Amino acid sequence: DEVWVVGMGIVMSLIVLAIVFGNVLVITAIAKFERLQTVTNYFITSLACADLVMGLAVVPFGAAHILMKMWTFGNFWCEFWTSIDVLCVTASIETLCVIAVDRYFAITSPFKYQSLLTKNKARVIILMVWIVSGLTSFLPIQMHWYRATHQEAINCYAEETCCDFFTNQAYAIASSIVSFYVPLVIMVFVYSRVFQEAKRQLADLEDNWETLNDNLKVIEKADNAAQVKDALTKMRAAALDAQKASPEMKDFRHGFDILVGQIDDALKLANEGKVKEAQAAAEQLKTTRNAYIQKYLKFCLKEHKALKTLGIIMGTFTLCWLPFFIVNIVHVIQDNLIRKEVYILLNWIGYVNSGFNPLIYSRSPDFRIAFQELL
Ligand SMILES: COc1ccc(CC(C)(C)NC[C@H](O)c2cc(O)cc3c2OCC(=O)N3)cc1
Repeated sequence: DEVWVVGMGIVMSLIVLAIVFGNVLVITAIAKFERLQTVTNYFITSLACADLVMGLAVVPFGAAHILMKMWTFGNFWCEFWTSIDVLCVTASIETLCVIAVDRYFAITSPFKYQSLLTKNKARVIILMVWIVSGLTSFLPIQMHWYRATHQEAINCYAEETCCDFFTNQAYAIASSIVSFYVPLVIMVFVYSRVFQEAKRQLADLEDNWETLNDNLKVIEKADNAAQVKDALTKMRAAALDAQKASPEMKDFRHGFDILVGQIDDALKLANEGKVKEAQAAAEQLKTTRNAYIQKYLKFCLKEHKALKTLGIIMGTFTLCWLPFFIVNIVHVIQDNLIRKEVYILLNWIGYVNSGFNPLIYSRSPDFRIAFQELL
C-alpha cells in the first residue's frame, strides 16, 4: 500500500542525504585543510567524488524508478543514468584498487614514492582511472552493446517509460567480470601483500630493536668492562642500523642522533678500563628506550589503524557489492531464477555502501578531527 511506499521513500531520501553529506564532508576536508593533501588523500578524494556523483545522479533516480514503478525521464536519460551507475561503480572499485597499489608503495619503496609520485602524478592517474571507467561504462551502453535480444527489452528500448536493465550474455559477463572482479582481484591481492609487508616492516624494526633491548639488560649483569664493550659496540651498530632503517620519520631520524651519542658517551667511558659509572651511563639508555619505544608503539598503531581503516573500506565495499555481482553472474548463466526485487535489493545494498566510506574515514583520528572542525 501507500504506507510501504512512504516508508521506503523516507528511508531512501535519508540514504541520499547521508551519502551526499558524507561525501561532501570528505571533499571539503581534503580541499580546505592543509594536512589532508597527501597523494593517498587524492585517491580518497577520487573515491568520495565518485560516491557523491553516484549518489546525486543515481540514488534519487533509482528511488524514483522503483517507487513510481516506471521511468519518467525518457530513454536517453535512462541510458545516461545506467551509464552513470556503471561508471561510478567501476570508478569506485578501480579507485580502491589504485589506493591498494599506492599503499603497496610507501611500504615497499618510499624512496621511489616521494620521488616520482607527486600531486600532479596523482591527478594524472586519477583522471586516467576516471577515463577508463567512463569508457568501459558509457561506450558499451551508449553505443548499445548491452541490448538484449529478448523482445520486452526491445519494447523498453523505445518505450520512453520502461528503464528495465536487460542485458545479453555478453554485457553481463564482459561487464560484471571486468568492472568488479578484475579491480576486486587486483585490490585484494595487492592489499593482502600490503598487510603482509606491513607485518614484516614492523618485524624488521623489532628484530633490530630486539637485540638493543637484550644487550641493554646484560650491561647491568656485568663484572668488568670487557662485556660492556661487546654490548655497546653491537648496540651502536644496532642503533646505526635502526637509524638507517617515510613521513613522520623526521621525529624518528632526529631521535637517533640523541641515541647514538648516548652509546658513544657510554662506550668511551667503557673504553677506559672503568665500567662502574659507565654502568650508570647506560641507565639513561632505558629512558631513551622507554621514550621512543613509546613513539613507535604510537606511530605503528596509527599506521596499523590507518591500514585497517583502508582495509575496512575495501572490505565493506566488497561485502556490499559482491552479492550483487554474484547474483548477476548466476542470473545470466541460467534462465532467471532470481527475482528482480532480490536483484534490486542487492544492487541497492551496493548503492548504500557509498555512505559507509565517510563513517569509516571517521575512524582515523585525523579525518575525525577534520570532520569535527568542519561541523
Ligand atoms: C528494474 O531494472 C533495473 C534497472 C536498473 C538497475 C540498476 C543498474 C543500472 C543495473 N545498476 C548497474 C550496476 O550498478 C552495475 C555496475 C557495474 O559496475 C557493472 C554492471 C552493473 O549492472 C550489471 C552489469 O551487467 N554490469 C537494476 C534493475
